[PDB]
Amino acid sequence: PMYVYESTVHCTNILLGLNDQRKKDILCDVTLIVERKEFRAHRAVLAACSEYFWQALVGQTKNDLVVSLPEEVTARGFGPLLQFAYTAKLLLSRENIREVIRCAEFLRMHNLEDSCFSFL
Amino acid sequence: GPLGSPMYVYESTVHCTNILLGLNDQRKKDILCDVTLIVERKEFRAHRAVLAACSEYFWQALVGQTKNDLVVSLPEEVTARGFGPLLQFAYTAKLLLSRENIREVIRCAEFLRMHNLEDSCFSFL
Repeated sequence: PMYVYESTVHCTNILLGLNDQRKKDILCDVTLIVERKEFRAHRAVLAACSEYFWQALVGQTKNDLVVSLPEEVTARGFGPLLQFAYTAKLLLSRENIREVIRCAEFLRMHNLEDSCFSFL
Repeated sequence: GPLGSPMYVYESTVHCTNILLGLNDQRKKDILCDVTLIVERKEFRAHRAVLAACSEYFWQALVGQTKNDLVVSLPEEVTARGFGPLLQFAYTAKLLLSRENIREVIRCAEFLRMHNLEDSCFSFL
């Protein structure tokens, strides 16, 4: 007979830990340059999220990997999307909602249109 | 200092699960992994960040490690029979055990100080 445990909190706790690492720049492995701003990340997390980042990061080897995103990607739209990849949460205002949606479109994140948003 | 009320919300209740599923897929394919674990002469590919996030032992072992190629030999306390199901728990949130391996696995979990097991019905003795 088998003993089974399925942790309901585990997946979310790991990502929380990954995000804490990102924020403190611990154990990251890529720097993304987006509109001249540097963003540290775990390539594996980004690739898990988007087929865009998979294609962009799978080949890579260079000791200190640095990847510049093209000009369609702005810092204002990207920051919240990087945060989302880790937290599963977006919380935007009128200043950035347009840019975030447009960025998500460029990065081919399928289900992030106007209609996915609710109000607090 | 945002402009406007940050009131437009989206929260995905599947996202995290989907990320760990992607990570586990990477592990099984050995694509986008970044560390080899040697446990009782057997190799396991993994992601150091993920290990450090699941385990206090791995956090302390790995936090300063910025090398690209990284191989980590675990001590004799860690056996393959004991570690197998824990690495699998780390990447799936699921732990399946039987009478045959429960002790060896629980003991290994204590050594590695694995997280997110306190809500399970396993005693740690």
